[PDB]
Amino acid sequence: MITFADYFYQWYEVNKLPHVSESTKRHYESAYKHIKDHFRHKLLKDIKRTEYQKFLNEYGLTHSYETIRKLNSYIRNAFDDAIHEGYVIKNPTYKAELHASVLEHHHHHH
Repeated sequence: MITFADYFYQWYEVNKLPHVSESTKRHYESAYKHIKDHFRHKLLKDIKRTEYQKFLNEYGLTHSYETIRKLNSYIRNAFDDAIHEGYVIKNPTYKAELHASVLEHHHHHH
């Protein structure tokens, strides 16, 4: 059983790679770096939505909205592909909060 980190890279290289460019690679690979950071020996089918949320919060501190948004769609498709193939069963995308806290806009006025 493959981990979420290694699966993400594998899924990418096998599926999205021939359709994308190196400019796209660095997006996926940077995402993969944050993924492998948190989900090291974490199996693809064991991801809880609570920790997935925590992953996004941290990612939204280091990257812009467009970066975290596309990340979400990659992960969503990663589970969508895996579930299609009958490999994964838990999709933690329920709490896929795209909170780019770099630009978390509220009203800080007094």
